[PDB]
Amino acid sequence: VDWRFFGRTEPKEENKLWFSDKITDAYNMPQPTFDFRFPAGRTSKEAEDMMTDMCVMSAKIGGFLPGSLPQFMEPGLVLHLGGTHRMGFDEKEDNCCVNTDSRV
Amino acid sequence: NVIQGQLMSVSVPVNTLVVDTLSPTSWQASTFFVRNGSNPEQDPLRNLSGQA
Amino acid sequence: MDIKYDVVIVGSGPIGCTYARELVGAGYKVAMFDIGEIDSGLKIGAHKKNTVEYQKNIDKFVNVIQGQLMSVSVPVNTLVVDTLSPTSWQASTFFVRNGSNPEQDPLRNLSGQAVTRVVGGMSTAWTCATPRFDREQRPLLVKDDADADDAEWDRLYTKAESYFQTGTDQFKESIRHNLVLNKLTEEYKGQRDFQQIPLAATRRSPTFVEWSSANTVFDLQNRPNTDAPEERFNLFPAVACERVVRNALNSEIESLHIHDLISGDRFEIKADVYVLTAGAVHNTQLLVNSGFGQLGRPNPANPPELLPSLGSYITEQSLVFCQTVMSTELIDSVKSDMTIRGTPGELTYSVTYTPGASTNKHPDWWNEKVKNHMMQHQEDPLPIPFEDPEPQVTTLFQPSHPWHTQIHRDAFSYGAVQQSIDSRLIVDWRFFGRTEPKEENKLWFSDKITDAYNMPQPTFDFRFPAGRTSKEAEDMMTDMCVMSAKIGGFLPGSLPQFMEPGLVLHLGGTHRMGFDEKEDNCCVNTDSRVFGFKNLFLGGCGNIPTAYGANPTLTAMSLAIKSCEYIKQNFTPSPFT
Amino acid sequence: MDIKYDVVIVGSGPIGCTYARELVGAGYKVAMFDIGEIDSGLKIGAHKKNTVEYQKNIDKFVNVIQGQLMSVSVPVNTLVVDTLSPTSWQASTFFVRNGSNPEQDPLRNLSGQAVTRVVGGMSTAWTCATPRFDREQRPLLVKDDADADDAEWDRLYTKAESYFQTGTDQFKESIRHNLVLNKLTEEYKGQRDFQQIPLAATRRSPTFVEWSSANTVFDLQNRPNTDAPEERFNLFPAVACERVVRNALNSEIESLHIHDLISGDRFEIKADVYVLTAGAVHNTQLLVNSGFGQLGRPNPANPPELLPSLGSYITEQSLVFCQTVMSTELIDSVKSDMTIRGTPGELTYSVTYTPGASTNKHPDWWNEKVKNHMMQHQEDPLPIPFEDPEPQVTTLFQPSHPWHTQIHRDAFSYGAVQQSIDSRLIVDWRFFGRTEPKEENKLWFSDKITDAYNMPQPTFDFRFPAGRTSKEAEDMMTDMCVMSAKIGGFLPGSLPQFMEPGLVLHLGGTHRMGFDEKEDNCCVNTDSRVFGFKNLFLGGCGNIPTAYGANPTLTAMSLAIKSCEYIKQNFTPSPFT
Ligand SMILES: Cc1cc2nc3c(=O)[nH]c(=O)nc-3n(C[C@H](O)[C@H](O)[C@H](O)COP(=O)(O)OP(=O)(O)OC[C@H]3O[C@@H](n4cnc5c(N)ncnc54)[C@H](O)[C@@H]3O)c2cc1C
Ligand SMILES: Cc1cc2nc3c(=O)[nH]c(=O)nc-3n(C[C@H](O)[C@H](O)[C@H](O)COP(=O)(O)OP(=O)(O)OC[C@H]3O[C@@H](n4cnc5c(N)ncnc54)[C@H](O)[C@@H]3O)c2cc1C
Ligand SMILES: OC[C@H]1O[C@@H](O)[C@H](F)[C@@H](O)[C@@H]1O
Ligand SMILES: OC[C@H]1O[C@@H](O)[C@H](F)[C@@H](O)[C@@H]1O
Ligand SMILES: OC[C@H]1O[C@@H](O)[C@H](F)[C@@H](O)[C@@H]1O
Repeated sequence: VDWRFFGRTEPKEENKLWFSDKITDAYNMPQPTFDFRFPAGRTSKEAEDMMTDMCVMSAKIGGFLPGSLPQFMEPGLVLHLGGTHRMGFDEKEDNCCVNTDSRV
Repeated sequence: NVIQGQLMSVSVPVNTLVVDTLSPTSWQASTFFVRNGSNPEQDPLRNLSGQA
Repeated sequence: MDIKYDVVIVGSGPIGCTYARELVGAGYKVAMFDIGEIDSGLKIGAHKKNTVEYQKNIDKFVNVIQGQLMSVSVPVNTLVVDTLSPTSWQASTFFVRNGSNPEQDPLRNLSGQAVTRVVGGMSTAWTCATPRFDREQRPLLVKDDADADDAEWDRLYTKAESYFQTGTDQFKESIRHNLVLNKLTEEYKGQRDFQQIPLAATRRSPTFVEWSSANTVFDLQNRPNTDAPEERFNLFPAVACERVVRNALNSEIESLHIHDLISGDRFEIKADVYVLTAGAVHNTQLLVNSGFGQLGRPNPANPPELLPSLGSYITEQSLVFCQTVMSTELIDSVKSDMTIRGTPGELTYSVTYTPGASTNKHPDWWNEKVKNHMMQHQEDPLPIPFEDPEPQVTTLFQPSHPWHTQIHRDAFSYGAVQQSIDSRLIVDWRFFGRTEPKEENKLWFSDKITDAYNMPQPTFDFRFPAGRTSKEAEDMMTDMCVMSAKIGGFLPGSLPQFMEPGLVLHLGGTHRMGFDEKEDNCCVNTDSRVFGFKNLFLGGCGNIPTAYGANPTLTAMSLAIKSCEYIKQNFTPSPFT
Repeated sequence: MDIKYDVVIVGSGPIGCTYARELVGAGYKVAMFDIGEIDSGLKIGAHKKNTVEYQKNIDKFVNVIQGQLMSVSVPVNTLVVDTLSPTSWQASTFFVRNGSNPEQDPLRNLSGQAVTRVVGGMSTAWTCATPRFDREQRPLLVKDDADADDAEWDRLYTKAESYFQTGTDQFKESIRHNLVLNKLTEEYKGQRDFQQIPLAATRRSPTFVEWSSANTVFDLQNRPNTDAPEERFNLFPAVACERVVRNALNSEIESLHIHDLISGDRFEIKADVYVLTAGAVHNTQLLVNSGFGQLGRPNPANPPELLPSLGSYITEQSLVFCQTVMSTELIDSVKSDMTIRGTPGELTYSVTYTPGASTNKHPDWWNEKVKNHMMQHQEDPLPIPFEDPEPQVTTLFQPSHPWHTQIHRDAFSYGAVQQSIDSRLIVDWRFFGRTEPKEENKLWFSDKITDAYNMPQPTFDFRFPAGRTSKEAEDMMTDMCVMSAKIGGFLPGSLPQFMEPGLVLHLGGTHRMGFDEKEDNCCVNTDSRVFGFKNLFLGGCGNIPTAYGANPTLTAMSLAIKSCEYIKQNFTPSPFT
């Protein structure tokens, strides 16, 4: 049986996806560049509590399969990226790019 | 394999792995230069390396 | 080499040395044979980790361990190599090669079980953890009287602790030790107690710990000598002991048959008292080779005439392991009492504290080390001193957490990627389970295959017993996962895992103790005397008949001390001539 | 411990032991210091492979080797670990961690270089191959007189060979050795000669070889003693020699500064004659720490006052490696002479040979071994006896194949899948290239970073020179692929490959010899005396100034012998009062 637990990550202004003004990608578009770390505080404590939860809960079904021991996956492997063009009610107050009808 | 075959990494930092068992005749780098589509903007310690 | 001694001891490990210390000290004329050789420097049988080089390069010591551990039973290899050149010679079958044991069922093995053959035995490389067993783990020495059983154990353990130089204070001022200790104390307040692992060791300076060994128990120097002019002892390395010779009545041992490995000659040695301390595996091998028990695949249709419990009820502990990288919170806590002003490398960088202030979370000795490290190494991003010793923390076995624990650092071979992580961050976690003795779990010896010393090949038939053993092993894994997350997350490459069976090397019960041979299914009595034989004694973890999770050597030494009390009351040392 | 000797020697490896053997024997009062400790049993500085246990479990010896090899220069680690828990403390930069050397360019390293600190030095673990250099590889000891040069090198090598007990006969009756040696002799008939590797070793029994070491050269016991009542010698282990003190005129050494690692005491030792034999790396370190050469990153705009060539022109050999799995054709050839009646295991099975017949491809000693093996082990599918010794074959360096070669078995750690292949089938191949001395190839010492003993941290700036060295190294790889294929295909897991630079441990040239300091860009003369200094000598492969492929230790020892002749002719022993 596979176990995958997914943690939520607090939106922080310093976590960014930006694009190079020199380097380009395979389609000649500005090369994407991340500046990301899991925020300290809640996101991090909950990630490690989630790991422990997986360890505890999985043991009710059976022990770990050698070669697939409990581990955090490489950042972004999960492909659940959000917030890159985020929604809110007020551009300034809610630090956002689109409104609730998703219009820029 | 199908999944892997279509997931193209978003940002791969410059590679700094040392290969020091090339034959003496092979051409060899004096620096870790921008090679193989890697992104020199990317700090390898602040990446989403698994993003594709 | 004389032909006749008062006492012969097979094996120069810490248990053989306990018998030596006690019997040499009482005036007996003693010889000790070891199949292995002197190679620990001028201190014979001493701990190999005590060189200045290994105390400066502690991770290299893993190689010393691996270099002297030889696998007990390796099943026939069935790995397929199908990329040989067409010209190379290729097998049509998986035949017996490379010393593999075709008796061995690969799914019922202790594949990690291994033995050492060097003077000092495994004590030249061991980790030195010597906890006492509580009652739950401990064999009875006195029946129907728990207070007297308690008192007898206390007396024997106290003496064994003096022989090993056990203490709990050699790491008392390590920052990392106290950081983990204090955190776990707080997290489990009112639920579990934490302390230093009792270690057989003496600190000689801030960067040097003299680890104890066989040598600490008995220095293994031939006697008489200048410091012991009245004592008699001879050590004979590179002598494989092969058989103790039974009289026809099975009531006495008549001699010991040896094979001098250097001359290649075989001889007999006579003694009044024969003590076997060759370890849990080779004691059993020697006995089986001498006609005790049953040679060959065990067969209930044909139960052995002598010691039918020999090589049955064997126990080996389950062991789970991981490493962690210290949490940001804990690391930050290390410098919580500091006032930090300016920036590193600049003239105005200032790290100070107030010695003695009530609000300080740490003692002055800790703060001063932290201040000095941060001021003298402004380029380093960690507040822990470079030379800060290892943590050595434990919460001892209890009914609500029936496993032994070690939260510590021992020598380790880190992969290149792991070496990317500063070692000051890394903590090892090892939790040890107890294993119920079960008649079906067996160490037996082949009647056909022999080992590298031409002796019957050891073969295991082992699985962790269903029921309590298995349940607690899995619960133990969970507990390690929960407890370790309080200190930091897992180090990639050292994720929580069970270790290969027997890698832990805490094998017991192979020649087990009890009050009554039949009723307690055992091979020796509480004096360690083999049932029916006046003059044959067994020492070592093989005597231990219980399910235990704590490290067993200190308990085995305690039984050896008790055995020696019996010997001293029942045999007379020859006159000194 | 006096503080006045006739001769002090730094280092107890085989080269220091050569100075000791010569000078103790000639009547000088000798002290030797070694930063490491005694750890080969009662024979001080003896080969650690000479225990019965290692010769029964030879592949375990790899751990002994690894356990005492400490990497000289490890660059800062930039491996990314991005699967830590979010709670774990994490670096923003690849900071200087874990004893790494921030001076070290990771792309201009000898990452494989290592040192050993034990009494006996690397000779407690070495492979014992001692070939002579031919002229093309050898430094000149006599100018403009080829025959006189040859005679001098003959006399020195013959003496060195006696000290090491070098022989070419210890494997003469191995079936595997002869199988490979005869095949390669045939294949290269008229083209190359093959022979046994010259080995410093004496066979004691069909299953035991006593490998030579420092102890062979000089037993390292304190003198006077019963067997040497007129000799004077003291060995002091665990003493870090740190500097030799120059007089103001730079014409004489005045003392040796030491640091006793056990007491912590720091003294000055006085002698008539100072000999440095701490190895190619640590001789250079000691010299640089004493004010010779230049400390810190090479700056050719500030050339050093003393020994400007010190630490330049370093040479390390290219090493290529594979293993092979013996061909079907060769294995079948082993039993070429046998008549095989019937079926293995079945009742009438016979393997027989006619002794001394003339169609027989093999000698009677071979056929008899093969016969008894096939008859006694009918379940085994190979004709080679189980206890048959390793192959030990070489074709020595020549202009047309200017590499040293060893086609043999030394201790190896086989992967699980490799252990699937029967070891009787496996042969190691190691071919060793010669490297041109080039001024830009350097060993230098940091003026800021220090090693584990608080000495200036060694840093390499090395690449294999373009031109002949690189072309030959690649030619050499091809040659190994071509020749190995005559014996069998590559063992998966041990495919042809260049080893990490410096792993070979044949570093030379660090304090190189020549006739004239300036013209020959060297540090010592042919008496191994440091230019300008009356009483300081260096010994070791650091003296060798040439490009050589063969293993260098016998050549270094020959140079040390010559050096001692100068000493005997120039310094008078103290009266033994
Ligand atoms: C890496 C490691 C770490 C360990 N850590 C701990 C720990 O922290 N705490 C703990 O309690 N225990 C630990 N141990 C286990 C502990 O070392 C053993 O329990 C202890 O050494 C047993 O002592 P012994 O005298 O019975 O047997 P050994 O130490 O095994 O000695 C047996 C001796 O008999 C000799 N011998 C074998 N066959 C023959 C023969 N036929 N003829 C003559 N002589 C023979 C052997 O050479 C050996 O010297 C560790 C072991 C290892 C290797
Ligand atoms: C596994 C291996 C296999 C090898 N096989 C071969 C082979 O087959 N043939 C061959 O020719 N060579 C071989 N060698 C290389 C050979 O062992 C060395 O060439 C030889 O040992 C060098 O001799 P030495 O006396 O100059 O230096 P070493 O043997 O290096 O001894 C130098 C000594 O100085 C001591 N020392 C270091 N620093 C200090 C200090 N500051 N103060 C006091 N003492 C110090 C060290 O402890 C050491 O004992 C092998 C080496 C290795 C390790
Ligand atoms: O590998 C990460 C993925 O694995 C699956 O189990 C999920 F359903 C996904 O949401 C996710 O993209
Ligand atoms: O590798 C298993 C070993 O590891 C240590 O940490 C222990 F203290 C031992 O008692 C044990 O034998
Ligand atoms: O691993 C490198 C070593 O391997 C052996 O085969 C050699 F004989 C040595 O000269 C050498 O130092």
